[PDB]
Amino acid sequence: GEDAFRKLFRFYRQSRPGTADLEGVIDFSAGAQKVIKSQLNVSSVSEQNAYRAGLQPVSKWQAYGLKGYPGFIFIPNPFLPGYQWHWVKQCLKLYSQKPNVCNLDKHMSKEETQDLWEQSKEFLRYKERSLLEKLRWVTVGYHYNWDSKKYSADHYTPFPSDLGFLSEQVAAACGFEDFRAEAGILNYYRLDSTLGIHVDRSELDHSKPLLSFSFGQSAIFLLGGLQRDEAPTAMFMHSGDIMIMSGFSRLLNHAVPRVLPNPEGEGLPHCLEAPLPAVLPRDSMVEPCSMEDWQVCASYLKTARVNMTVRQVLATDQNFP
Ligand SMILES: O=C(O)CCC(=O)C(=O)O
Ligand SMILES: [Mn+2]
Repeated sequence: GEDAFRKLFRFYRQSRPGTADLEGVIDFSAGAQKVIKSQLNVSSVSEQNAYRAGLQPVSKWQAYGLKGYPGFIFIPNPFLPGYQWHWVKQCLKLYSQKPNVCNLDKHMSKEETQDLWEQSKEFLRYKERSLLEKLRWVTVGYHYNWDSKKYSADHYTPFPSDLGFLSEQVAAACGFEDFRAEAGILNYYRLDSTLGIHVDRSELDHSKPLLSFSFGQSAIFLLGGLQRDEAPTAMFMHSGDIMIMSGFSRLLNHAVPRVLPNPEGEGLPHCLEAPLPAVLPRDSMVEPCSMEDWQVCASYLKTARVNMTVRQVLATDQNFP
């Protein structure tokens, strides 16, 4: 298409890394015109409960916004060293299992899909195709119907309570105290994958914010207007980065035109080199990651991005209509 968004989506899909092509992409980790401050409520989440999600204390968090996009909040990586591996491990291993609908279910059964993890262990032994490599989305909580474009009181699997915990802290720190993680879409990217221009319009309550977690390889994110004519702003999303779309930003058109290969070759971003600590807190929502688990996760994220996206579908007591 020739309308501003599709033009730019096209440009960044076909962008060449390590050239002048990415000059206009904002990097929140490292421009100065558009990027602005954003206060987080620091006393909201305790130093102990941030510890339980694998997060730094909220006091340590950098948090930015954008000129022209009120309500858009961008953390950088808050996560403690190593703790990104638990969340990446859940998204591949636990969350994709059934119950809890993945994209492989349209043309396979519970027979074929049930040993996605064990198969990908077997790909470790075969040094020098797979189910994990075909996985593109998983839903949790209220399952989004891609065809109907609706949620339903019928189609739901209890939200993962550890992910619901991480969600609540991130929500509260951004000034969203009574946030209920009711619905989850997870997205899995190869280096050639893209997510098309869309608006996350089919939750019923548009007060409540949209949480967008990111892990592994970097991606470009286009955030645009209320209609697709308007040209978007490009920004990088790095491993561990978090994105709230709240207020005016909630119902904005956005996309991911590109996932990017590591600049220094193949291999992981530097932040993911640190492993999970052996000593984990007594009361934690994070669970020890085995040696084999880390190895599958590690080899996958060398050429993949995983995104988690946590939403509230119904107002605090808007029983399903
Ligand atoms: O992968 C991303 O960061 C985009 C996720 C998203 O917009 C969605 O799934 O609604
Ligand atoms: Mn979206």
